[PDB]
Amino acid sequence: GPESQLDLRVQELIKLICNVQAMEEMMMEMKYNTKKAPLGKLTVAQIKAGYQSLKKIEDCIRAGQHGRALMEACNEFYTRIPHDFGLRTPPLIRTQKELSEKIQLLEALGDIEIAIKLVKSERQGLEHPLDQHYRNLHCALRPLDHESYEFKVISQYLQSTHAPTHSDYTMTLLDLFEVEKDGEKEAFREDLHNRMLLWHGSRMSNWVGILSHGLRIAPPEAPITGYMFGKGIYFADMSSKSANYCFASRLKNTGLLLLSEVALGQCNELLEANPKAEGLLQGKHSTKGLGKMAPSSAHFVTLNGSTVPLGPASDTGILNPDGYTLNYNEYIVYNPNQVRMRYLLKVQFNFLQ
Ligand SMILES: CNCc1ccc(-c2[nH]c3cc(F)cc4c3c2CCNC4=O)cc1
Repeated sequence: GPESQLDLRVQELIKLICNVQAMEEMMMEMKYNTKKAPLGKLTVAQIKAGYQSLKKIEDCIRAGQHGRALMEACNEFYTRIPHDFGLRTPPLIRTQKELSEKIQLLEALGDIEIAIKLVKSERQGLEHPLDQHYRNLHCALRPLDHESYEFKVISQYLQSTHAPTHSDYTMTLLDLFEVEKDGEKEAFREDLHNRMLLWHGSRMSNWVGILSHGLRIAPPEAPITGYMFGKGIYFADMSSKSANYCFASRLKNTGLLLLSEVALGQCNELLEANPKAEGLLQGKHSTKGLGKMAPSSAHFVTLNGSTVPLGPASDTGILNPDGYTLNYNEYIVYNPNQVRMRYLLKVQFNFLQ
């Protein structure tokens, strides 16, 4: 047929992120019943109806209801968002934690609905299908040389900010791409101080949606208690805190990890979870969940106007007297115009045992 005009490394990335069969397998792993509700029949309306049912579940949880009312709320959720629990009676979502853990399923379904729409796109024999998928992302992806300065600095950031408690794996950088998503530069809050190059990880199934639509905030219908610091976009300064969100496995041990310039401006610093954090900003530009360990000023470098908080991380002196303390920082912005995606890392996860 027509030959691909793409760099082979980009060809490889497209193949990885547009593989729908991998998306089915991953959703099967999350217990979504792809036989009852095939992924090619996912709609936005189904997913929003999903979020609405989770809101009804949140209502029950807030009321302390563990009986028929919660049974029916969960039944409604599981009808709209079919699960496979074997020969068990479907388990109730009884606590805020269980509820919060279910949001990721709806988020993956959202990004898969996007991915399937894109791969099923009309298509013209004029261009190789990889090239057609790439074009449809409206996101430039430029592979960098392993000998480049970029590759050296990012490799150093990846390694030096692998957190000591994320000891289950190491990471190897296999490939690196500069990212330029159409529209992101033009929207970006260049005016804001505290511009940092921060990590964001996600499941393999999500990247067509992320690269084509940008990082997005939860919809209005979603239950607020599902988000530790509210409906924003979350980032780490420690590579492995974000890489944990790739949910790589021993069998699927290749993931993608994103670095983005994040216009934090003035952070509202919090020790503890507060799903209503956004209403606390009062003029501030972002939320910072304070961790016990973080990169220090001493080791920082800049790349294209952004601070790269290279490690090693050291103790921040932070300790919550009145409860739980985050091990590592988290940063949350509540507008996509505080984000510019810059690098996409292809990372191999080297698991223990
Ligand atoms: C569990 N309720 C929904 C939810 C799911 C995931 C996250 C979350 N928190 C993070 C902190 C952080 F430093 C980095 C990341 C995240 C995420 C998911 C997005 N990816 C991150 O790397 C936030 C809320």
